[PDB]
Amino acid sequence: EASGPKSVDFYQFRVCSASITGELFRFNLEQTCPDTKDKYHQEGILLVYKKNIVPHIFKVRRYRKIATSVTVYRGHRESAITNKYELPRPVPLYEISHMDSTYQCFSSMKVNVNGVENTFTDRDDVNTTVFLQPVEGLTDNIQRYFSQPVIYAEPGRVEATYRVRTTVNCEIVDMIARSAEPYNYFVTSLGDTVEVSPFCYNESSCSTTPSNKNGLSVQVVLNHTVVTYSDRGTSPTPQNRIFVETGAYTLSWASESKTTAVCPLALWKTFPRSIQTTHEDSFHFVANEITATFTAPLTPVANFTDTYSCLTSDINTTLNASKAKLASTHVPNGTVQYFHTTGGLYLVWQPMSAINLTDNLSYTQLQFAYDKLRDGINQVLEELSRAWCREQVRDNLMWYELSKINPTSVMTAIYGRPVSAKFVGDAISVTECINVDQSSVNIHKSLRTNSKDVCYARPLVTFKFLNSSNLFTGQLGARNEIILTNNQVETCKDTCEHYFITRNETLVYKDYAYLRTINTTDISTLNTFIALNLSFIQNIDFKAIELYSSAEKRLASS
Amino acid sequence: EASGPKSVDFYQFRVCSASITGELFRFNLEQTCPDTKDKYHQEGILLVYKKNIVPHIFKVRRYRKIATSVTVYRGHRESAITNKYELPRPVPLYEISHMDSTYQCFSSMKVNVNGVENTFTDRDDVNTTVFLQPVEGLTDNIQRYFSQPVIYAEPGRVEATYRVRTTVNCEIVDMIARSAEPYNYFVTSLGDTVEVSPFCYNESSCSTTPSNKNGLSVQVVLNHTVVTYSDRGTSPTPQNRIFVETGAYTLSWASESKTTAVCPLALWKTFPRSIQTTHEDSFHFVANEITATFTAPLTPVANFTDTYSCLTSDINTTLNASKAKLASTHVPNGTVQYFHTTGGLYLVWQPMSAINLTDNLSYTQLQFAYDKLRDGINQVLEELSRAWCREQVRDNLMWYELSKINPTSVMTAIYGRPVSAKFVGDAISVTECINVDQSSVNIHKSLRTNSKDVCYARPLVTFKFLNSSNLFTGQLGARNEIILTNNQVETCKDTCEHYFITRNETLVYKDYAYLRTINTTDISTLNTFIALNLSFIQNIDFKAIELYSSAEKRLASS
Amino acid sequence: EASGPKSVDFYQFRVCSASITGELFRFNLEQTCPDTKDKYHQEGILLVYKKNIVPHIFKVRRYRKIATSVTVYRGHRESAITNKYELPRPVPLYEISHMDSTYQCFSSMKVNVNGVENTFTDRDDVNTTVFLQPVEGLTDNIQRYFSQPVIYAEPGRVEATYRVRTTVNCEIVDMIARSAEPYNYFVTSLGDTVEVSPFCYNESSCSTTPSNKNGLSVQVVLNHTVVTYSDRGTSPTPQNRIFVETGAYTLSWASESKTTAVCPLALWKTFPRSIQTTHEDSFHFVANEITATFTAPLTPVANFTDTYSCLTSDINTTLNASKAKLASTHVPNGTVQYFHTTGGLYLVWQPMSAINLTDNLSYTQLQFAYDKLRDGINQVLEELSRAWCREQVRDNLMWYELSKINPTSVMTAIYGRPVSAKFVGDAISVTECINVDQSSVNIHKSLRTNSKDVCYARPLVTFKFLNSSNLFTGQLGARNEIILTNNQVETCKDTCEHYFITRNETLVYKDYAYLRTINTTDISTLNTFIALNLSFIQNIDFKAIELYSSAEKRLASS
Repeated sequence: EASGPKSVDFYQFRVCSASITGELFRFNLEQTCPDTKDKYHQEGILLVYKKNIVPHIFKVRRYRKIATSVTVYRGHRESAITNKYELPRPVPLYEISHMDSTYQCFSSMKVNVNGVENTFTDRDDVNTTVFLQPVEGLTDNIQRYFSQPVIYAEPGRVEATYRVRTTVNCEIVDMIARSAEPYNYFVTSLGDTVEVSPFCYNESSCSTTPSNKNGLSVQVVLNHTVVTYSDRGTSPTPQNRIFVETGAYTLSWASESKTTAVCPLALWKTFPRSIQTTHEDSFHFVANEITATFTAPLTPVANFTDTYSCLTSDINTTLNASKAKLASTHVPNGTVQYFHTTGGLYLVWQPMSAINLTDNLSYTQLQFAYDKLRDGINQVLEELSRAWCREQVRDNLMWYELSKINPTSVMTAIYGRPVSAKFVGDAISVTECINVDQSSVNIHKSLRTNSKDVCYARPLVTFKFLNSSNLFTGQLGARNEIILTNNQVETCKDTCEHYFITRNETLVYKDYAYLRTINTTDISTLNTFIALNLSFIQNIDFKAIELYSSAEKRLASS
Repeated sequence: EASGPKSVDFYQFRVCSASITGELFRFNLEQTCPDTKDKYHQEGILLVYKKNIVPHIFKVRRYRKIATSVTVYRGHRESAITNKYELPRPVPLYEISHMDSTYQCFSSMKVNVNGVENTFTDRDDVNTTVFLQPVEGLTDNIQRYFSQPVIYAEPGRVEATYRVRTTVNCEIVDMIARSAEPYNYFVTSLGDTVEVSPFCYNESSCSTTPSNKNGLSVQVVLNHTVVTYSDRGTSPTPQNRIFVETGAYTLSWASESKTTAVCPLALWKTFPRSIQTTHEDSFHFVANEITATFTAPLTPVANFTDTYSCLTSDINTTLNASKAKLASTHVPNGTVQYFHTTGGLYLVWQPMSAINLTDNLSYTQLQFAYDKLRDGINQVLEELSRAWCREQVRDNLMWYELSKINPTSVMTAIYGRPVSAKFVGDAISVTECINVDQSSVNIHKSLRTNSKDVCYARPLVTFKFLNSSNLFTGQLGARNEIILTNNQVETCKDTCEHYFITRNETLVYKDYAYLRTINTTDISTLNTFIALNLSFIQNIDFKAIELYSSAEKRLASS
Repeated sequence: EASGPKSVDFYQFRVCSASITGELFRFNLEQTCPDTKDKYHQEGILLVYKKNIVPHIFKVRRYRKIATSVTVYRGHRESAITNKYELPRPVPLYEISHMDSTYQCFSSMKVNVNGVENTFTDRDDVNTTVFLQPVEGLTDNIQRYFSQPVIYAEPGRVEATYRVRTTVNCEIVDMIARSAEPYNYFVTSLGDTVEVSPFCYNESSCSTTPSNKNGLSVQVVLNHTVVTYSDRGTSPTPQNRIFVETGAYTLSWASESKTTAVCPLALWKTFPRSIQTTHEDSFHFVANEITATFTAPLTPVANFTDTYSCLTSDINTTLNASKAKLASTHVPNGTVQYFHTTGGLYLVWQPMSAINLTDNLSYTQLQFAYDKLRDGINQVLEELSRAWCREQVRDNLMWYELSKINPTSVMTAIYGRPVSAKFVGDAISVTECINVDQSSVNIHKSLRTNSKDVCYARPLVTFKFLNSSNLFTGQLGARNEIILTNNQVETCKDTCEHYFITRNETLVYKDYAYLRTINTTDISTLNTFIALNLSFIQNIDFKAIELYSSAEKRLASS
């Protein structure tokens, strides 16, 4: 019979009506797609905790001994001729400053010098007692106490060279001291600076009963029992205290432990409603009250949050208050957890389940905006996909309905390669197609057959079965296809017009016979397209903007 | 007849050809959707106003009296043996400093002491007049004036103990003072600090003719008429002035009101082109020159912008200049308005209508980017929806065209539930379908009927009308459907092959009679689907980045 | 014949079956769309370079002469009665400080005074030599050297007025000095401030052999050969040095050029993998390790990066190391380039080609996020467009397949205006349509014709050919269309029902004749629509958030 290569494109004349049954195909009349289930999200109370920066504040008492002399008797009687060194000295502990601590009196006429011990006073006893008194000042936190505040005698009489009048003074000053986070040194309000740790001699090292230091003393007293009330003596508890003897003054302050006094964690904000969304390797806590999102590693890095013993007595109260407020429509679902974000902030998470009726913080806002946009885009894509699936199902149903007329057209539409088909029972049977000798083609110039009013609907063709020596007569179909049975006939009509398509050339029949071959493109080609004039997203550039120039910053000064 | 439950799925054999007319349906041949109208947006000139931080600057004049003594005559003749207290004193107002104000001379030999009034001088008159003079220095803003600048006599002769030579000095210093925003205290360039308000005795309280203060004087003089020109005397206006007598010096400066001198609002930028878009409860002003967007509440919070009386004379000029520049293609459309953003910046809005031919600022940039992305996405969605509507209209038209062959298939395609329909006149009439007894089914194993070449196209079936005792003969259709009229016949063909679908089982007829029952899935099922391999949007994490570490910040120091 | 206006809508009765051939149209059986080619992107090593802010650090040596006296013999024998001026003086260059530089001895008894040269000492020779020695202190960077450290003699014997004991001291202090970026002035660690440039007398101006300045000296010495080792004398190289003689002390430091010592560019980070994407007028370098993107102008603004001569010896090493590490799978492709971003950072770009197997930084993160979102959206749009093109091609094929039954319906579906078409061979010919006289219309109330069981399928109509005086008989079709040939007949059926449509009115035929005219809307209209319930993107507002309030900032203090 006829054999050869199988057709793969609509460019070579081919004929195929073989009765050999091929593959069997059926239309999938049942098709559907489901709807995704909503992914529920956990919620609960979220608390943040920024790093504290407020310095530690405590009160400190200072003692200082002042000795001054005036020598103004130049000529007959001069005034303010010259002044002495006025060197101040630390208060000695000969009486352990017990009288000063009593805030009642003190021993004047201090004796101390680098060369030899010499007593300086107003010509009185070496260990005379002078009653202290408070002096008012232009300060609400410096209750200075003065003894012998008036200037020296300064006789100003007729003296040859100068006078020798001099007095001594005892000074008790109350001030406030502040220390940084490391708590290794602190500076008082007056201005003095000392390089010792405020926390010592109480659950801390670098302090002992003997007095010894590099330029200091660092002496600790057990149950000092400071009266601490010069205006009205009282009976306070003998609290512990320490002393530091500098080169010119002595400072005293109560001893306290580093723990249970100051720890670096302060509450910033509380969000009664928050959403936690898991991810590949991190969490996401949403706080829409300030439009920010905090990310933390999946593992609860704060596995030992019991070291921060301070907050164990306040985070409980805040959580209790928040859950009491939210108890109307929410209940706890699990144990509390502590996380640690990359920015240095600590998060406290307490998941809650609904009850059935029956300055570097810009990246958080950026993350929030990105998450919102991504969620919106994903939801839109999901809806579009569902609509497309429904449309595809309907389209397939139409296709099946259309296939009931001629399966060959539908099969050639679905598969790019031309094929052939027939409705075996209720099942399409697909067979391949076979070409013929392209050179051996002959088309009659007249479609008018014998008799009358029975003219052929399509021109008759003759060809050879490829690699064979034989001739057959067929009728030209469509897309360069040959049909063995020539049953296409029609009644003759006056001024009949006909056109045919054959690859890049066309045939024209103004009458029952014509060969006005013209180009295929000469006839207009209609289009059925719904253009999608989509507009892409332009890409822009961002520029840094500074509110205040460097000139204004310099002009700010201090 | 036959009655029972109505079919709801393609799983039970059913037959329905009832002549009772049901509901009437017609194809909506006319369908269309409109295009949304563009929402025009207001535009106009927008000006921002940041909070001023530049400190107030004004000139201040200082007067001070200096008395010093030198006693160097130790042994035979010593030098620099000792110095006096050199205590400086404020300039007294015995002459009301009129001579000093004249910048011509001053009264030397000042007499003042805490004990008793003693006059110190170079052994001259108590009220002797000494002419002032200017002294050059290494400063471009300190025109210090000195009288008696040379050191004391210091005889250095043969004296037993020391000398008594001493002189006095009058000092006039011109300096510059700066004050913070509250204007409650200020510090001069020299270094002195005073806790009085720079604005006083002129539209301000805390100032009166009597001199009285807590450690100060705060004296006001009416029409002081300061010459203010030591190099060349002039005749200036008698401007008002005030004085403050400290413990060692006196400061003077001209009095000015708090208003009309310094107010905290400075212009930052001007945008001749901006867009205002309304929202649910806020406005949105777009400034694309710096890629930022400012949001303000809907209500014009700056309802009393007349309090800032300073800007009423400059915002008018800037607006006039901008509108003069833009008058080529724009004209004003409404009255000016003032807003107040959440960040603390003040906005000035002046809408303009086109003329017909015939450091915390990152959130603004974030808002700008979010708005741009949202607008682009919304526009894309609108275009997609319009294209989808056009496609749906065309699809409905194609469905109506297809319905002209057999309405039953189209109706069963549109409605999931199988139905029976027909073309009454030019309107489809749909009727419900009725099942039969599933158990009472019988299919003949041979489709070859009597005579020859008239074999049945489909096998004949027999069943009972559900809840009834009767038998009927029908022909099997498709999707388990029965047809009463058995007119499906065809010419007998040798080696005829047939297949049929019945729920999960199939029938095979290799000849005019066969019962090779096989599974339905044995035959391949072709697919007609255009997969939408959409790619979702991945979610990433942002990390904080610091340009300079804390070590570099510490190394910066001052 | 019949002529008049051409129909443009389905609202007027029209008839058109003209034999005149119109335009020729053919179905474009071949249609396809291509897939976009991936745009490859360059990659290579990217290095950033922030502006350096670390101040310059160098060592400085200071010399100072101190003279002090004590006069304490008041009464019989007093102590610390008074002190002298203790005026310090700069070390003179009588010996050019050669002995001090030798760190072995120095000439005591300095003679200097404003009045007349007087020698002060401990009653010794004017040019006596005293050996220097080092004194320990509480500092790890101040190796102070002291000569005559003990206090003056202070006889304290029985003297009438006072003593005259006095001593002099030579001080050599080693300190560290730091200077800002402009390098015009610097301040030492001790506290002294000098307004001279650290870089002078070596590839710099403002320095010369003669000593002259405004209050200073600025003297340069060639090959000073400072021993610089008091603990153990050595033999160092005679390096150059300079001196500055202040009013009380002299400072010395080694001279160095501004270049080759300190230049303001420090490496911040290195990214072995980066992507460069071109744009309209700028580049885009992606560094996903910190999620940031840097933008630079298209032109290599750093066209003269050879001025920064420091980095030419280190950027080469870093690039060599990075390319050695990446040589496993990458090789260089071009020459190095230098860019300059808008934020003030400098970028170094070195493109690399893969080898074939055979604190203001938020805007960068914002740009990165925007670019990622834009790329994702664009990719999604491209995929959607490709899927839509495939669907459109399939739809057009289905339309062509459907057109084989009746071209009139397909043509009227594609073109809104009704037309008339008829297949012409392979192609088709579509003509226009002509209306008739709307008033001249008559529809028979009975569709039952002569004989029996041959009743008309559609009612017969009679009308006039618009602007003409004639009558014709036709059959009503669909959408107000008239057909000349009345061949629509059917067998008579009992209880026949027929509804027909006509603009806004309908006809009902309960029997072979009826005129129950009712409204068209009375019959239900079925719909075939797949709703696209797209959800738009909500627009939100961002609010500025401050981590630490101003109160905490004030409490931080210093």
